[PDB]
Amino acid sequence: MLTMKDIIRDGHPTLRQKAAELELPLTKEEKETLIAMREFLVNSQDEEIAKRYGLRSGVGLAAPQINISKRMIAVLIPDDGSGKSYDYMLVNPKIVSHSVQEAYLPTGEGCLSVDDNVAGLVHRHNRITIKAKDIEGNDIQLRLKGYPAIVFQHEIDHLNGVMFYDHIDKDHPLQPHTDAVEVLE
Ligand SMILES: CC(C)(C)[C@H](NC(=O)Nc1cc(F)cc(F)c1)C(=O)N(CC(=O)NO)CC1CCCC1
Ligand SMILES: [Zn+2]
Repeated sequence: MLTMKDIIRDGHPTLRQKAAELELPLTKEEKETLIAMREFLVNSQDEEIAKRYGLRSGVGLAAPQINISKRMIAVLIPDDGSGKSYDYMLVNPKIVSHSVQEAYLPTGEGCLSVDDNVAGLVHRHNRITIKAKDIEGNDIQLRLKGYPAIVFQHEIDHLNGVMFYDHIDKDHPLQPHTDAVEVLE
């Protein structure tokens, strides 16, 4: 069972490396890791389990965050009230196209690997198309917009050694870009 102790902290060199492509099929150990990454997210969203093991409520996790430099991610976003929810374990995900229009969370972002809040807007693409493999090596193509697009971009960034605060404007951290969509949390 993964917990907060498995999550490495900002400053750990693995978080700044470029994660390696997975060869398909995955090994059993790689499947188990990816399943446990999702299970961490499932556990973190269960009120009682999260309380018992001191878990922060997570919507995404990238393998580098548990010190595994491999291009795998898990995303678990519960129903936003519209019936849309996102439960994906992705292997070698890649943004193949995106909107020019940007989007941002109004209060900025945070990260399982970052202890202290960092104020400032993180502009990402409002719309993205991702190609990836699933855990069994089958093909997945996702068309994403708004909040889930932001989450997936955040996770893919981890695979390239990019941290959310890298995107914050030092002088004008709270100024939205022209025509950027404010995305409701
Ligand atoms: C850093 C943390 C606060 C744990 C964040 N969770 C989060 O925002 N959860 C959340 C918010 C809600 F409004 C309702 C709800 F059910 C859960 C998160 O998991 N991540 C994932 C991460 O660390 N990926 O590497 C950070 C998010 C900030 C923007 C996208 C991902
Ligand atoms: Zn993160």
